[PDB]
Amino acid sequence: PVKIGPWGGNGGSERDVQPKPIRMVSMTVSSGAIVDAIAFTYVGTDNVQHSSGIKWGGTGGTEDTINLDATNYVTEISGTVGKFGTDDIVTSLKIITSKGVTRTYGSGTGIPFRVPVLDGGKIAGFFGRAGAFLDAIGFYITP
Amino acid sequence: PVKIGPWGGNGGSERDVQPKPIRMVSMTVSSGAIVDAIAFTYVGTDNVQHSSGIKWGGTGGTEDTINLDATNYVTEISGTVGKFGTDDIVTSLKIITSKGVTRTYGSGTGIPFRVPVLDGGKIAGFFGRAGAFLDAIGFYITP
Ligand SMILES: CO[C@H]1O[C@H](CO)[C@@H](O)[C@H](O)[C@@H]1O
Ligand SMILES: CO[C@H]1O[C@H](CO)[C@@H](O)[C@H](O)[C@@H]1O
Ligand SMILES: CO[C@H]1O[C@H](CO)[C@@H](O)[C@H](O)[C@@H]1O
Ligand SMILES: CO[C@H]1O[C@H](CO)[C@@H](O)[C@H](O)[C@@H]1O
Repeated sequence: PVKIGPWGGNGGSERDVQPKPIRMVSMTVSSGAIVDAIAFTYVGTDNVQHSSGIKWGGTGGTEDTINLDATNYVTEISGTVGKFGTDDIVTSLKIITSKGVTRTYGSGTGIPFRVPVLDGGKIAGFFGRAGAFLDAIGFYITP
Repeated sequence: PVKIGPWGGNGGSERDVQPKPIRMVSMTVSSGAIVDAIAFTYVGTDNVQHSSGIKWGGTGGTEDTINLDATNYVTEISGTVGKFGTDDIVTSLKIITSKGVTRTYGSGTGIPFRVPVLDGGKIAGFFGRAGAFLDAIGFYITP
């Protein structure tokens, strides 16, 4: 995959997956006022299915899961980076799939970021930073 | 390549290349107060070298060319989208290469965008919108 990002603040602890993802199977976002945590399931470059492990971020918010397949894949993610308390974090995220559904996580504000993937490309997974919340998010993308 | 973006306003006319780029050979940005135009040279998916054609945007600004090769490639582009007159355009662009040189085009402000490419990935080319100026910029990226 291509690896781009992340978007967000410098706090929390680094997060990534080994091996790198080639296809995302599911993703789970934990959120409330802002984005608390993220987790996902993927097929790696080893052609095996993996978990990203325990979620990246705290125990706050509520979980929501998106299940992906050959015709239902993530084509756009956008969001905002702003304060929640003293830290710059991911204060909102919006996920758009190839079947035209939008999910929105968080209700926060700040500086917008947007990654529209065109021509059949798709988000294959995530990396970033997280502590109590999701400080920063980055993407693995396949054409 | 992966195709992502664009970042900018809805004005000007659509711009793209056929065939799609797999490797960027050079890029030329025209700029003054803001970004006036962009052009580049690339190797296509047809494994031939191509021009992007006449520049995308107006006759304003001054040209600056970056020449790329196997060890000197674009690893990050950032910029801002803001007003110049009545239109939202690309008011600044910053290009960073694998040899650690930064070029900055434009002196404008507005909403920032940033695409850091990690792990040896690189910008392979551009698409977007342009009229008198560079209304919007998007990127082709290879891992
Ligand atoms: C403000 O409190 C709410 O938002 C935070 C941040 O999203 C969550 O951790 C918490 O559980 C609540 O839902
Ligand atoms: C509450 O502090 C923790 O959480 C914030 C937000 O995630 C991080 O910035 C910080 O480094 C800690 O990990
Ligand atoms: C404000 O005028 C300057 O900036 C504009 C926009 O970049 C250019 O077109 C022009 O030639 C000048 O350099
Ligand atoms: C001056 O008007 C032209 O240039 C601006 C800026 O590029 C475009 O938005 C617009 O559509 C026209 O093409």
